[PDB]
Amino acid sequence: SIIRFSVSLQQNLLDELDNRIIKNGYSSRSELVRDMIREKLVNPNDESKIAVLVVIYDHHQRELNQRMIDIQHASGTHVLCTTHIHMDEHNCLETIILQGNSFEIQRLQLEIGGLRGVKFAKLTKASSFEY
Amino acid sequence: SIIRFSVSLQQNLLDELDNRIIKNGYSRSELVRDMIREKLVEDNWAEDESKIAVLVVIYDHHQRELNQRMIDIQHASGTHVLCTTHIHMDEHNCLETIILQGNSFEIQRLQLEIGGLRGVKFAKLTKASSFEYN
Amino acid sequence: SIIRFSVSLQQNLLDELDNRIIKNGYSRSELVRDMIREKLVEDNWAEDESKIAVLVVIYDHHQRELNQRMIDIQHASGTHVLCTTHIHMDEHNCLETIILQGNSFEIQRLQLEIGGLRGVKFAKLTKASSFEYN
Amino acid sequence: SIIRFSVSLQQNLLDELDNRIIKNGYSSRSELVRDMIREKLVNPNDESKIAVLVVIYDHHQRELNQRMIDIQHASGTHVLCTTHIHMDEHNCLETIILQGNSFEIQRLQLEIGGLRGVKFAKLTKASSFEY
Ligand code: NI
Ligand code: NI
Ligand code: NI
Ligand code: NI
Ligand code: NI
Ligand code: NI
Repeated sequence: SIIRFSVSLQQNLLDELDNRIIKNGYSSRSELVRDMIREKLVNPNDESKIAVLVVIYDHHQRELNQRMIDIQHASGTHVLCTTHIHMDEHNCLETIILQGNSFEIQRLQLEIGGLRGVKFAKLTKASSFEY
Repeated sequence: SIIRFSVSLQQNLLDELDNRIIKNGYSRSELVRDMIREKLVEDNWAEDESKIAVLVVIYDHHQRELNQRMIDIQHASGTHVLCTTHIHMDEHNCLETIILQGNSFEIQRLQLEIGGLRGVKFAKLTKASSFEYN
Repeated sequence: SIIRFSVSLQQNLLDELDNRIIKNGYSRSELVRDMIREKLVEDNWAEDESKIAVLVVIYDHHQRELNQRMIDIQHASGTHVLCTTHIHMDEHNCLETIILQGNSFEIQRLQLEIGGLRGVKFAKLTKASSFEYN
Repeated sequence: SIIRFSVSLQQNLLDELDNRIIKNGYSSRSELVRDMIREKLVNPNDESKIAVLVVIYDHHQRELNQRMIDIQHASGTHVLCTTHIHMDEHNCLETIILQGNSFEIQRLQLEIGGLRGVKFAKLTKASSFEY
């Protein structure tokens, strides 16, 4: 049977979801999101994997870089390298190359991802046996 | 502004959905957020135009002509490489993160072409859309 | 075109010069080449104008406000940061290579200012001049 | 007493030396170079040091990146990280962050520095006790 739950979205993502509802001919948020979920629905251990986090963050946010460096230092992952460029005057893009287990990597991602001024932290993992 | 809205779903699917919240570090609201972002970015990349992405490649530097080949592909693709970081992982494996600017076709093509080369063991693209950061 | 020319020198100084050829990996011609390049770059940086350099900094990330401080200094300097790479060396020490574009004053000032901060253990600039690469 | 030896310079460096002779009021190559040497003249061991090579190289030179990667891989130094950007359409700039002893580091520098298409390879070293 049919059940109704609540989702919370940041404005920028909501606006885009609303535009996609219109461009693609959906009738509601509920309907498109349902179709997305249904489509998605179609892991974690102690092994060391190499990973990459791609982080876009707000340039004007004070102390953000410091907070990221501290987290990287505090992490139980081994961060090999961080590289930063400016995309525009509002945004910087960073790649973090790191080694750790699935739990350590996921924690880093969510920690960085939840900081104010971080637009996203997207993860790429490669396990030994897939290279 | 985080905005609350409700979604309606069949219990059998809400149970499958809810089976993955903690597995993936998160509330239900957080896992669906990530699903939505992913699909909206895919959709954006499928349509209409200067995009940012990161290509992650793991490759064997012993393949004689591979790096120059990757460079030639990228030059002919029309994409701009903003920056590249390379880690010499071990005797064979190099990992690179290549920060790319261009049209979504050009960028996705560069990925496909590079992933097909002998010596390339891994090639995965991270896409970004301007609605995520403007 | 490598061009041969001769130089004249007092033996006591040619002996000191020649004492350092092998010590530094090189013929006499190679060690003097490097000396000349260095002085010519210094001279170029002293005069008259968009320059490229790399700043290398080793610093303690436990100094509370240091990274933001470095960022504020750099923003107020007028220099453009093209790219930054950071290595988390150990519990305290971070090494960064900061690729800079700007006037030689601005860039040299940024170095001096950063080298004076508590927590900064090392700050050394690599200068380039357009005669080296145009 | 006074002795006469030969130096060989790449054209771009010779041209610049000639311009400096004129701008600063020197009378000869021999005289300015002598004054440079005299000014300069006013080390290597097995300890691990952290170092950085800053390399500017010709973008159009084919197989150069490959040759650099191979050298970095073959080196007895531990190369932590390489980062590359384009300066212009003719030049790229790379930083190599590495650990090794003085002999290993110097060899890497000269190996990379002697490749066709490399405009320079400039070294920065920091020993443990100087940080
Ligand atoms: Ni290129
Ligand atoms: Ni490599
Ligand atoms: Ni190898
Ligand atoms: Ni900035
Ligand atoms: Ni650090
Ligand atoms: Ni620490």
